[PDB]
Amino acid sequence: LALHKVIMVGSGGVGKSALTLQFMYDEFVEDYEPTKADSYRKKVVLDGEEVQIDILDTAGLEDYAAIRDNYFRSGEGFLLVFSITEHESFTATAEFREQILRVKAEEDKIPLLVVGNKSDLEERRQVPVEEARSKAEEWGVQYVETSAKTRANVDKVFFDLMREIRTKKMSENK
Ligand SMILES: Nc1nc2c(ncn2[C@@H]2O[C@H](COP(=O)(O)OP(=O)(O)NP(=O)(O)O)[C@@H](O)[C@H]2O)c(=O)[nH]1
Ligand SMILES: [Mg+2]
Repeated sequence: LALHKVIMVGSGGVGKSALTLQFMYDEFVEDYEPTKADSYRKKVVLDGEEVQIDILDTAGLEDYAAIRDNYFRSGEGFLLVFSITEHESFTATAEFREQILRVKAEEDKIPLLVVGNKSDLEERRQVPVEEARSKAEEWGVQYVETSAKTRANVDKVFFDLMREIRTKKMSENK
């Protein structure tokens, strides 16, 4: 059993928790769960391999001075999630990107995945999907569109992330 910890990193006020709920109950509902140290654990099969997945949502980390870094150093994988309706998200999210390597200066292969919610609004999309893939590709990841309201491809970023870890992280070569 491979216990992989995913950190919902982002700008600071997008909606990472949203994708967090959809992956847990596959249902769009507002309840707001207080976070401080409590994480979510469950078992899911991966191409014929049952591994553990620990999710830990992170609120506005743009408040703490360095306490925020802890949330990133407490996890192996990272998920940079932002919103298309908020051009401020994609920008701030870019800043955190560099912060990820800081907490993992000892590590080499750093698993990451970028995604943009609010995709349910193709008419209110300010950031072109193609433009988001190119910029994000620089970091070494693939960007995808998702809708926390349709819960269609929300789980895609969760499963794909883990797969990237078992392959890239365990590689330590390529
Ligand atoms: N239509 C739509 N609404 C979304 C999506 N993701 C999040 N939302 C909405 O955005 C809001 C979430 O923001 P909020 O809970 O205030 O804060 P947050 O963005 O979770 N981060 P924080 O917990 O730090 O405040 C909710 O109203 C939720 O329904 C999405 O993909 N589509
Ligand atoms: Mg939240």
